[PDB]
Amino acid sequence: MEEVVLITVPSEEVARTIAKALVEERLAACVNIVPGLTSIYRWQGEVVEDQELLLLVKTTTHAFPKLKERVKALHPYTVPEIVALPIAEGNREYLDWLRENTG
Amino acid sequence: MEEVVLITVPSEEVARTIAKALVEERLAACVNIVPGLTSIYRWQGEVVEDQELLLLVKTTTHAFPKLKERVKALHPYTVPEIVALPIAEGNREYLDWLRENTG
Amino acid sequence: MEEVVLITVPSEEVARTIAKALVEERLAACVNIVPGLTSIYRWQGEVVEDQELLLLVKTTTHAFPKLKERVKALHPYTVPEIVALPIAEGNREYLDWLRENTG
Ligand SMILES: [Cl-]
Ligand SMILES: [Cl-]
Ligand SMILES: [Cl-]
Ligand SMILES: [Cl-]
Ligand SMILES: [Cl-]
Ligand SMILES: [Cl-]
Ligand SMILES: [Cl-]
Ligand SMILES: [Cl-]
Ligand SMILES: [Cl-]
Ligand SMILES: [Cl-]
Ligand SMILES: [Cl-]
Ligand SMILES: [Cl-]
Ligand code: NA
Ligand code: NA
Ligand code: NA
Ligand code: NA
Ligand code: NA
Ligand code: NA
Repeated sequence: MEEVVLITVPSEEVARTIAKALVEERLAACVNIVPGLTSIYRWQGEVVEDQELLLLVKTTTHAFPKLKERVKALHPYTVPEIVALPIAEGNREYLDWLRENTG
Repeated sequence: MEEVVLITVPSEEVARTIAKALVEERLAACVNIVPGLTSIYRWQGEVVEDQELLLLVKTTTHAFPKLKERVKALHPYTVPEIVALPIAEGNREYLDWLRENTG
Repeated sequence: MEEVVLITVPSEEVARTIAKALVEERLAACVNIVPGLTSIYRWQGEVVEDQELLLLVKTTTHAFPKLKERVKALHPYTVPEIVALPIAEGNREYLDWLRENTG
């Protein structure tokens, strides 16, 4: 039920705006921003490159639907990367804090 | 059964101490330290920020209970982030090495 | 079915070569390169250290077998780290793009 959601963004500005918005709105309890990424992906049968930052979002499956909505709104690109990885287990007290602070 | 455990820490000092302790004690076969994170989380109905490093720990569900104990002991904060993500599949020889070196 | 595959490499050179090769060959739709990692692992009952970069690969279980083959070929080390984490859910349009561009 708890999840670590990955989202990449084009700038520190967007990274912080999204991280703050998600935590403020209780759609996530914690968000880690990892700067300096190089992203290589396919677009129109063409391999392109971009500079990005990674957001690691600690949330839940119940908040995810709302999280996607808020992210698509704040994110500048039409089809933003938003993928959730399941949390199999962890520090019990940490996960409780995670649920306790997510809506 | 094999897992990638995420742990964030406040300094390079703690990052290295925990990484070394886990590998030395065979509670993990490998630990990756990613520096330069910005963390934004909720605390007392207040969105706060911190500078951290991320540890990506390659371990197993059997070692996890012991890993949590050692991490809570070494980690300076009371409720440290310790979340395990399940490994669905991977390089067979790598995963064997992972189990072979984890207790 | 969709997965986020983690791979660590010894240099930016290898990181880019593998990222490009996987996307070009439609074995992945996107690859993120995170530089500056410190890796601590066990080798011959000895805890060693290395400088690496992390590749976060967006792919599928159907492409994984082929991905492993290509990675082992391009990667300079015999037993490279290749671990897949399952994607529980995500931006539907993003995941479709992911499958649509992976073979
Ligand atoms: Cl950056
Ligand atoms: Cl496309
Ligand atoms: Cl660049
Ligand atoms: Cl994106
Ligand atoms: Cl740092
Ligand atoms: Cl709190
Ligand atoms: Cl700062
Ligand atoms: Cl913490
Ligand atoms: Cl580097
Ligand atoms: Cl070994
Ligand atoms: Cl170094
Ligand atoms: Cl390796
Ligand atoms: Na991206
Ligand atoms: Na850009
Ligand atoms: Na943290
Ligand atoms: Na701090
Ligand atoms: Na490695
Ligand atoms: Na090296």
